[PDB]
Amino acid sequence: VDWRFFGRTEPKEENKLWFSDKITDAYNMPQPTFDFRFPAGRTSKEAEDMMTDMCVMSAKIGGFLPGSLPQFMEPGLVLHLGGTHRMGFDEKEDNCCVNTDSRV
Amino acid sequence: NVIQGQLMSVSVPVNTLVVDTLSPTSWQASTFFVRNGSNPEQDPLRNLSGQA
Amino acid sequence: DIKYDVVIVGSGPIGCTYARELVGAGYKVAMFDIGEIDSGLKIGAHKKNTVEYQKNIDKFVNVIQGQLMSVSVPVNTLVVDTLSPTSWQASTFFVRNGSNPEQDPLRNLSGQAVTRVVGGMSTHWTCATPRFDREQRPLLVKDDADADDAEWDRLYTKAESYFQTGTDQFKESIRHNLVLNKLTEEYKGQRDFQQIPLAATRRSPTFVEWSSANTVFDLQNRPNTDAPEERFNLFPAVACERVVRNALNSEIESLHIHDLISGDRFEIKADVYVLTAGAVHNTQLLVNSGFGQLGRPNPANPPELLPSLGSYITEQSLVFCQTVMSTELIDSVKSDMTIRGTPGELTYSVTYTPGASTNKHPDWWNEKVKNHMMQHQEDPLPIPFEDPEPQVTTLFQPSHPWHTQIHRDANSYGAVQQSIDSRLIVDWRFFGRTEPKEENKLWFSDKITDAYNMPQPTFDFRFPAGRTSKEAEDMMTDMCVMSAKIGGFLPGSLPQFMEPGLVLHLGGTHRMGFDEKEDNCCVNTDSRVFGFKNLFLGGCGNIPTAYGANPTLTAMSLAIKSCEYIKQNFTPSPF
Amino acid sequence: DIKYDVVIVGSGPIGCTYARELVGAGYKVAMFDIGEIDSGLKIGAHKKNTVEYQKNIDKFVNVIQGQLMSVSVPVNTLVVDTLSPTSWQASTFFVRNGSNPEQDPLRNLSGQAVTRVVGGMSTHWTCATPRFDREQRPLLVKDDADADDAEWDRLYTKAESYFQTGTDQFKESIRHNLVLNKLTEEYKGQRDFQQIPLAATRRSPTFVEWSSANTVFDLQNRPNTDAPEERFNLFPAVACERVVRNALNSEIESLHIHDLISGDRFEIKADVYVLTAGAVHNTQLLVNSGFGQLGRPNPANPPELLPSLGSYITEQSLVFCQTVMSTELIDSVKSDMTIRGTPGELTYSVTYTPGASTNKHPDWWNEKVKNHMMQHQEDPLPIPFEDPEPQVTTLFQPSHPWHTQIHRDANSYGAVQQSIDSRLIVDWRFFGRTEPKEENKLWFSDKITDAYNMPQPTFDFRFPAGRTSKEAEDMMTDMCVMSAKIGGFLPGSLPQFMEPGLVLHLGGTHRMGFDEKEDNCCVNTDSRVFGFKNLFLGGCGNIPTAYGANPTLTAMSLAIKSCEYIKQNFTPSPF
Ligand SMILES: *Cc1cc2c(cc1C)nc1c(=O)[nH]c(=O)nc-1n2C[C@H](O)[C@H](O)[C@H](O)COP(=O)(O)OP(=O)(O)OC[C@H]1O[C@@H](n2cnc3c(N)ncnc32)[C@H](O)[C@@H]1O
Ligand SMILES: *Cc1cc2c(cc1C)nc1c(=O)[nH]c(=O)nc-1n2C[C@H](O)[C@H](O)[C@H](O)COP(=O)(O)OP(=O)(O)OC[C@H]1O[C@@H](n2cnc3c(N)ncnc32)[C@H](O)[C@@H]1O
Repeated sequence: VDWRFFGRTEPKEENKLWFSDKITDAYNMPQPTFDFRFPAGRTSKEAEDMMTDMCVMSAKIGGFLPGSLPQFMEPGLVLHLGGTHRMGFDEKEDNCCVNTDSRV
Repeated sequence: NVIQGQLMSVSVPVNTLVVDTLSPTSWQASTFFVRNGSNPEQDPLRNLSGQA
Repeated sequence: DIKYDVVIVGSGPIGCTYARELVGAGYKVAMFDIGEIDSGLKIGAHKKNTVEYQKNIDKFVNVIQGQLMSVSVPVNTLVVDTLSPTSWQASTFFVRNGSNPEQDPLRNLSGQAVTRVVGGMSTHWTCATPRFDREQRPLLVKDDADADDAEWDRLYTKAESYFQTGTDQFKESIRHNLVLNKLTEEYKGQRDFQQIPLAATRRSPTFVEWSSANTVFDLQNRPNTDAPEERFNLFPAVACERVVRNALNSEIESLHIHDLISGDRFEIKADVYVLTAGAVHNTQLLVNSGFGQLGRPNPANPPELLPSLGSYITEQSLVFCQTVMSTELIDSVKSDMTIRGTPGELTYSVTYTPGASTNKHPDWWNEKVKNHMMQHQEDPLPIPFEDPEPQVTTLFQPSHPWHTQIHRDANSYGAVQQSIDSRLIVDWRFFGRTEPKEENKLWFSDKITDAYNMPQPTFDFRFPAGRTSKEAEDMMTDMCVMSAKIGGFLPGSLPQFMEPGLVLHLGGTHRMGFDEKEDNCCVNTDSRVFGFKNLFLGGCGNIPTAYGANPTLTAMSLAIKSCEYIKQNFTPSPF
Repeated sequence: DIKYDVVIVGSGPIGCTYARELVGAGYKVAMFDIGEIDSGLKIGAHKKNTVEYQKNIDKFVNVIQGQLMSVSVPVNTLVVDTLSPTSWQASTFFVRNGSNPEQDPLRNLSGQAVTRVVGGMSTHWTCATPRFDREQRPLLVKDDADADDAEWDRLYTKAESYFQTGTDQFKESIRHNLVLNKLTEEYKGQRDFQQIPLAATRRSPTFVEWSSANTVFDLQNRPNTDAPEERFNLFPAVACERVVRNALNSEIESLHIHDLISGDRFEIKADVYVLTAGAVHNTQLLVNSGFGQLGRPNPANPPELLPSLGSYITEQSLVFCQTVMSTELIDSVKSDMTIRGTPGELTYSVTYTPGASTNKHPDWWNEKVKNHMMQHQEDPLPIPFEDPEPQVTTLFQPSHPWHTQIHRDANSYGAVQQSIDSRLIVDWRFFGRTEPKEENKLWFSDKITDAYNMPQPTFDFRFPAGRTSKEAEDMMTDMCVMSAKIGGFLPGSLPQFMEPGLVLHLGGTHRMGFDEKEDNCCVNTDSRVFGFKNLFLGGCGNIPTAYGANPTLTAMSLAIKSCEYIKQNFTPSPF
């Protein structure tokens, strides 16, 4: 049995996706670059509590499979990235790019 | 395998693994230069390396 | 000579317990070890007591691996199908490379190993010497817990003296504190945390004299200048092969030995015979001497002599991981500091106020941190470089019936784990207790022989399925829950059960009880083999209970008691 | 005392060469080692000379690894990005875990390591002691090859005596034969194959006394019963830190030592000072004493004193693989047998005709094979279980300028390689010669310090690009071609270059020649430091040529010559 637990990440202004003005990708488009760390208070506390919860819960069903021991996966392997062009009601107040009709 | 085959990494930092068992005749790097489509902008320690 | 008062087989810490007590009481003692002197001029000492190991501690893992020889290796069934067509290629999984064809690979203690050197495993051990609580502890007196308690307290106190056990050697460690203080805060006062009791004496802020067999007894031949009235001879590179029983099985009449240098075989006569060859090798020697039953067990023919020998074996479940210290704990180190500027720059400053009461830490700590931070501005951690390692435990209790060690063992890191600063890394080892079950056995082949031409050991073992297994998995969970309080797992050192028997805490192979039949056992509470006037067994093989704490101190305590019996019942020869 | 005739720094086989010669000639000798006594009661002996290692030989790889401490480890730049979010995580690749920030990871000898124990590396070495042919050999006499030849033959013969070198210890090995005899057939008579010259004496069909420092000199303090007129003291756990130069750089005036047990520092006076701390540590001691240049090299400021010190360093390229013996070679073992029936069945028979001339093998061989095949019908190979290992070489020659070893080292097999019967496995190690080049350097940090608070060693090394590199790759090909004659590669042990400096054959760090300036060198042919009356260096650091054979016998031979000079030029103190 496979166990995947997915945590929630606080949005923080410092966590960014930006694009090089000189390096280009395979389609000759500006190269994407990340500047990301999981936030340090709630997000991180929850992430480690979530690991513990997986350990506690999974033990109810059986022991770990050798070779598939509890671990955090490579950041972003989950492919659930959000907030890169985020929605809110007010561009300035809610620090956002699209409104609730997804209109820029 | 089908999944892995269509996940192309977003941002791969410059590689800094030391390969020091090359044969003496083989061309050997003097620096960790930009190779194999890596992104020199990328801090390897502030990445989403798994993003694809 | 060919005649001694006492002969002791094995120069481990248990054999040395016998030598200490009996040599000191005036007996003419010989000790034989199959292994050789190889710890320096202190015979049987800890091999980690060199300046070079303590300056390069992770290299010691290699010394340990080098003297752990697997007990029973099943026939290998890995398929190598990328040989060149010209290379000779097997048609079957035949017996190769010293493997044991008797061994079921699925009912093994594959991790079990033995150490054949003067001082035994005490030349490499971790030196943890906790006492067992009543729940884990063999009864020495029945129907009187107070008398039982009093006897164990006396014996344990003596054994702690012999081993130089202490709980203070790591008290000025930042990391030790950081860990202990965090954990004790988190358990509602219901789990006490203390320093691991360690058989060791600190000589300096960077050197620890770890104890060993040599601490217990120096293994020098006597008479000597320092002990001119004592009589002791150690004979290394001598395989002890068989004790000779009389017809009544009331006495041992000689010990057959094989000198491995000369090749010659002798017989040695003693008044008293003590076997302290280890939990495996005691059993092997006895079975090669007609005790129990040689060959694959067969219920349709139970042994007449010592029927419980090699049955009811216990080995502990062991779980392990490492962690990387949390950001919050690392920031806590430097909580009392005012920090201005950026490291490496002209304006950077780190200060604290001596003797202040808003401060979380005492001055010794804050000075160490301040000085490290100001003198090593290239270094991003507040922990001094030479900070001693953590040595933390919450001992076995009824509500959490496992032993815990939260510490640092000498470790071999993969290159990527050498990526993480060692100051951040903490090792977690939790040790479970195993119910004794008749079906769990150590037996010896009647046809296959080991490297010393002795009957090949074979295990038939599974962890019991109810309590033992339930607890083992609860213990894994407990490690996961507890470790998360200190930091996340270190990649490459994720939570796992270790190979069965890698823990090397095997017990019960020649177990103790009050009554041979009623308690399914081989030795009595004086460690005397039932029926025999003059044969005694020492070691963890004696321990008949399910225990999770490290067993050696307990084995030593039983040996002290056995030595008292010998002192009460055998007269030494005149000097 | 604080005054001796001779002081020797290092108790390796080279320091012991000095002790043997000088103690025997009546000098009052002190020897210091930073490491401690740890081979048993034979001080500085080979650690593989226990019964237990020779019955469990692959475990010895661990003893070796345990006493190889890396010289220079670059800052680690592996990315660990699977830490838990709570764990403290680096923002940079900072200096961790004793790494050397001076070190370019791409111009290193990462495999280089040192051994700090009494007897040095000779407590673990493989004991191969070939002579160098003229092509590899330093000149001791110029313009007279006959006189040069005669001097080397004398010195090598003496050194072979000291080490107990022999070429006969493996002659009754089936595997040794199988290999050697096949290869010699295949090279048109143009490459001779012989046994590797080994510093060892066989004591039985299953025990070999490997030589070491202890063989050369027993390291016991003198006077003693056996040498009542000799004067020798060994002081372990003493770091030698600096020799003190006079103003003229014509004499050494004292040696600063640091007792690592007590912590105390002393100065020792001698008439003669010999440094035999190894190729790395000789250099370190000299640089910490004002020889050469401390810090990162700078051509705009060449050292006045010993400008070639730490330049022109050589280390050998090493290629390795293992093979699995061919089916044809295995069938050849049993070529003289008539075999009828199937193993394990009533009718099965294996016979040969004693003394017959159609037979490929002699009777000793055919009896061994027949008896193995008939007594072990469960076993599918014709090779006896205890057959000694192969020990084959074709020595360096102009047409193939590399040393070769075709043998068995103690090996740690992956579980899948433990799949293959050890009788089938042969190790191949080919060692190339490296041109000395000024740009190839060993230097010492002016700010970073090692574990003994001595200037941190740093390498700036690449294998030269023309001859050295061409030969190294030709040598790889030669191993591939030659090994295929015996069998295919063992999966997991495919042909490869080993980590630079893992071979531990470093030379030229304090090199010998006739003229300091003309020959870019530090010591003369008496191993005397130019300019200094009373300072001598011993070891492989002296060897100034490109060599592929194992260097120690050559270093020993130079030390014998140096000892002759001391005997000719210094009077021992009266006893
Ligand atoms: C290996 C090890 C052990 C260890 C440990 C960590 C490691 C890696 N950490 C421990 C700890 O922290 N606390 C503790 O209580 N135990 C720990 N251990 C295990 C401990 O070392 C052993 O429990 C203890 O050493 C056992 O003592 P004992 O004296 O009973 O046995 P021994 O040390 O194995 O010595 C036995 C000797 O007998 C010899 N021998 C064996 N067979 C023969 C024969 N046939 N004839 C003659 N002599 C024989 C051995 O050579 C040996 O030296
Ligand atoms: C490790 C090894 C080496 C080896 C080999 C295989 C292995 C795994 N196989 C070899 C072989 O088959 N043939 C051969 O010729 N060489 C092989 N070797 C290498 C060989 O062991 C060495 O070349 C030889 O041991 C070098 O001898 P030397 O006497 O010059 O040096 P050493 O053994 O390294 O001993 C040096 C000693 O000096 C001490 N020391 C170091 N620093 C100090 C300071 N500052 N103060 C005081 N003493 C110091 C060391 O502790 C040491 O013991």
